[PDB]
Amino acid sequence: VTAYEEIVCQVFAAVLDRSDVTADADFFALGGHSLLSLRVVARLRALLGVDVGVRDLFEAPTPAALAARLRPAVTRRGPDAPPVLSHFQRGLWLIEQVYQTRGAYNVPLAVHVSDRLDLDVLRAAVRDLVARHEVLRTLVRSPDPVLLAPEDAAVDVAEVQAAGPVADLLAELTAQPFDLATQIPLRVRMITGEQVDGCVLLLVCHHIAADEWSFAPLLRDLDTAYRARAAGRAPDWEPLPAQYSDYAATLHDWLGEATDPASPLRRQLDYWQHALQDLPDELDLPTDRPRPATASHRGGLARAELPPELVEAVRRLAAQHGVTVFMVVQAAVAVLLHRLGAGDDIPLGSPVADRADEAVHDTVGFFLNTLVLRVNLSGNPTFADLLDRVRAVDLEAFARADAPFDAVVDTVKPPRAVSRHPLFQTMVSYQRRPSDVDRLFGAATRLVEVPLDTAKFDLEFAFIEDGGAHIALNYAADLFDHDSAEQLVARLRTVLEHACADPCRPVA
Repeated sequence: VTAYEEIVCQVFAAVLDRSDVTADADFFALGGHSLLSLRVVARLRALLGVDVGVRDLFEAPTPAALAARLRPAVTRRGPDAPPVLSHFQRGLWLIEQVYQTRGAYNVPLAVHVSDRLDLDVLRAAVRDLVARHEVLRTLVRSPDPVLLAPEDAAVDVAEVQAAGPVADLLAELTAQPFDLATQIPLRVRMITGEQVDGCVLLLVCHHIAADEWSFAPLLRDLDTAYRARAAGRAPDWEPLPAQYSDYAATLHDWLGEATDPASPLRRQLDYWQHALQDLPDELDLPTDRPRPATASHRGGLARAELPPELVEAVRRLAAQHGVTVFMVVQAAVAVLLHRLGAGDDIPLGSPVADRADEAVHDTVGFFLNTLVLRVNLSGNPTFADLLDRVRAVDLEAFARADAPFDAVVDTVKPPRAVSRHPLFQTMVSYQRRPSDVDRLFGAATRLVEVPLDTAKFDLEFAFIEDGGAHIALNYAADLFDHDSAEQLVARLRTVLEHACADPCRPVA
């Protein structure tokens, strides 16, 4: 869970009075010592409500380490070990089989590059990337993993010439489906054209092989392999501390079986069964059309730019109430739907990354569980009151983040409908794009956002830091017109504006 990491950072930075704290910054290197250690432990005790001590600080002086301190370490299995599908990957494979997603779970990463890359060097570099990360050459067959050896994994790398505008082309290449029984879950396109200075490099991953936290290692490693291959040599790499299958086997073994009352799995599922009791089938939201018989997963994206002024105010509001920025955005989305008539009980899906282990904290794979964060707005709370409720709900949730969402759906046994995502139809996420990707491949580079043509849910609000920030509302076109979505995302910024200005007013 990344929210512990970010709260620890928030606390280091306040007590050391330093704006430069990062997940890997040593408390003592930053100018901390025994005396100041007591102020960190105090503040963490009040915020996280968990028994933290100077012990934990001493043993774990980096926010990442400290966060993970709050289950066996991943063990690198042998060279002859077979691949293991995590249950996260089984859930992704399942949603595709049962709900027919048509590209919606393809994840794009597009980089503008000031030079036209060399396609044969690029192809060599993508083979190295795939050779290094086993998840990128694991097929899935009706569900059984099949690990291609590096020799048999035919990477898909090609140049595409843009006649029409580039951004719509990006969204098109992104939506093209994978057949995971026969194709590796990675597609690479270099887009060139008379309207394109250099090229745009598009990586498309099937979600089964990559979450958004994989962008940094993907680009790091591709850049390394590209520059080595352009000099005629293999990249100089120390093997990965763990392959995704290593993580999956460790996670499966620690979770145990749902029939074992002392297993983490059954214990977490019992929590969720009580926590999701009497859940609404769906929120009463303002759609333009009724929910159709089958979901098309067609969608659009409405962006709400945020003035750096508001970005800074939101950060301050979060720090002053001891919450993460994500919890502010989640509170505000709950308010927004509340004001639209959804009621007092707002279930919001939210992805949580299981990347605490240092062996996988920075590696390519899918590590996101999906949690239902049940926000209660009863009794005319102020926004500050709501931030306290949200913090309490989230921390309770983050402590049971390992029960796979499909097992929670099975435990809760909600009314099902192929056109409606179960247990929640609105998701809230906070995302941070990679830093230091401005001079990749020996060129000048910048990430380019891809305008999605698909959607996963009724609504997905994402607070996206570029690494300034913006809000992206990915909406189901079946349900909403684009202008209705532009209005919703504008109204979310208004809720945030008002919350920074006066958090003490009621949310009604």
